[PDB]
Amino acid sequence: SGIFRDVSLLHKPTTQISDFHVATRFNDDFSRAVLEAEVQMCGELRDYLRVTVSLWQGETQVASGTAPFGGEIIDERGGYADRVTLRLNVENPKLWSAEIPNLYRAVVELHTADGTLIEAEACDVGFREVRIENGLLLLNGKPLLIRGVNRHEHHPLHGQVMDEQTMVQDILLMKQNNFNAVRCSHYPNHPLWYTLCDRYGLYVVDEANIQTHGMVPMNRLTDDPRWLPAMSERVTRMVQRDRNHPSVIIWSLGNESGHGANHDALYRWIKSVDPSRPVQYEGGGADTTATDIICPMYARVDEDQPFPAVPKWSIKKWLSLPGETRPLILCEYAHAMGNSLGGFAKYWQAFRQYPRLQGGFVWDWVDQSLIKYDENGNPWSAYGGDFGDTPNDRQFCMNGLVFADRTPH
Amino acid sequence: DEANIQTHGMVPMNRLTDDPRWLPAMSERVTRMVQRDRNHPSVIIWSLGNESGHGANHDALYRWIKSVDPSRPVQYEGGGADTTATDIICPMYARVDEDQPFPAVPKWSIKKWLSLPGETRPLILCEYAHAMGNSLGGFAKYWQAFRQYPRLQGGFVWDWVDQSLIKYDENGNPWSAYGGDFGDTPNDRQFCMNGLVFADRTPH
Ligand code: NA
Ligand code: NA
Ligand code: NA
Ligand code: NA
Repeated sequence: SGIFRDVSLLHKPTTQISDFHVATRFNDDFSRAVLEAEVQMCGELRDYLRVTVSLWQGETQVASGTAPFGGEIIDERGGYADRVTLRLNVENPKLWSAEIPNLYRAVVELHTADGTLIEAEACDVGFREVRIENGLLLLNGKPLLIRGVNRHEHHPLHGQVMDEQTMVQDILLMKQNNFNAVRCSHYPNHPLWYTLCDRYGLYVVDEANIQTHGMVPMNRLTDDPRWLPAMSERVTRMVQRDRNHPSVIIWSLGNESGHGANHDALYRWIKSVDPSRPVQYEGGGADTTATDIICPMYARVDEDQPFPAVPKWSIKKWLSLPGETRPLILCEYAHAMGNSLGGFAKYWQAFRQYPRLQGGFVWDWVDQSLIKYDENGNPWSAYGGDFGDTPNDRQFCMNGLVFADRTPH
Repeated sequence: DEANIQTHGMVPMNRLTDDPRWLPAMSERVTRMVQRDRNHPSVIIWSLGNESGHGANHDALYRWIKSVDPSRPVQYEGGGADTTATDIICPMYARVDEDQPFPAVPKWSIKKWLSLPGETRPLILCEYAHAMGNSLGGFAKYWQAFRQYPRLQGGFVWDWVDQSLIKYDENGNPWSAYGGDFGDTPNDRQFCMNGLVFADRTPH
């Protein structure tokens, strides 16, 4: 507990940019793109107010557009007087991917007609399309093979406080070991994480801070309409924050909270506000109406585990169940606890052979051990139960591919 | 129930079946079969023939049966076992786990075949487990997969009975004869004997 992320002060003008959304649409062979930027304002509307959106490739301006406020008519009562949408044509765009993280810079200027700047906001833009077609997750028209890992925010000394150096160290080690994807298990991350994933090139699953694993049954809160407000906030405010990051390719509704009606509602909310990213969620059997991707945890390659209500089928078998058409990407697989990763090769042989088996996220990146000091003041790695907490679950917090200090297993 | 159409020797295999000038002759082999056997409850599936590639004539005759008799699925293996002329993915000698990616007409692993992008059909092998001589090694592997995968709904072994004929030597004692023993040339050795039983119905 505590104040474990940054505290800051921000000064905005009274007349201000209050929100902006960046979209990139493409023609059939990705040789032409349109950058669409919706900008919202707060404060007093004046006829002399303007928004300029410029796009930059390094130091070279590729496009620019200016418009006064006033959106298109949307219903009987007119449109948004406090909004404007700018559209910029981009020929032969340099496309973003984990392989080549090509980035542009979009600059949003709020100003007056005479050219006096009020304020500016900006973001990194990655020209990429994410879609599921014919049962395959495609990035820029090509089927992904997810070499992923789950990564909690953990430091052996500072706990759940994250820093740039630790983040960069993780990304370098991940990419040096042929990972191209990360799952934010199980919450929105420190804001810098996404910036670094944009720039270094990693596919991100951004996950709402909703886990109710201790509930009996697991969906007791998530099927309760009285908990829909609280859950909606955890999903909506995540999307509102992170929607402009190119590295985020998939939204997740949370983790291990069963499957409730609130999941279906919030699944639809995201599909409505952001059609650019698939939505996934594992709860309630990994293949519910709240997920675009079959995303089981610890389903085996060839071996069925036919649990009541929530079976974990063989991943090869799961794909071809009567009526099933979706891609399968394990949200968690290959539990890396201690001397482990036995049978890891069996997954990858299956991933390569089966088009619709598109990889998964290893559990997990780093051991969640903390440093304690003995009678002599010497450091040692401590797990659950070493701090005096009871009931505890012993060494079950250490399931990482790297030690807490980032030394490889 | 399978139409009397096989053009396996053609190069390519669909040379006749894609030729509209052969549609009349092909149509009669399909239509007159349906007209004869359509009241038999034992017949659950119509087949358009065997090893004749995939031509436009198959598509037309597929549709003819569907219009005339909606009560039975239509299958056909030619042209890669999953063409627009078949309701059932019906390969011959597709293996359980091992892909055989031949150009144009691959024989995928049957488990893999089911979940190819956009694929939804049942898979039943029109021919599998070639029982030529000392054979049927790996038969258990098919049956384990059939039982595990709902949409793997079995197959038809090749085949029932050795196609050997009775010849008599100098003493008048009978012996089982195959291709080449009747002076026939060119012949293909003992490839006519792929049966689970001998010609006299004694089990292998
Ligand atoms: Na794959
Ligand atoms: Na754990
Ligand atoms: Na079956
Ligand atoms: Na034969």
